[PDB]
Amino acid sequence: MNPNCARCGKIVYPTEKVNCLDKFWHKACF
Ligand SMILES: [Zn+2]
Repeated sequence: MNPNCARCGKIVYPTEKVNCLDKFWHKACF
């Protein structure tokens, strides 16, 4: 039940918890 990127679709590992509004993305997916 891992957080998938709100843009690409892949799991956002705890390494790459991008801070948008309220959820998780990756670096280039911000
Ligand atoms: Zn992504």
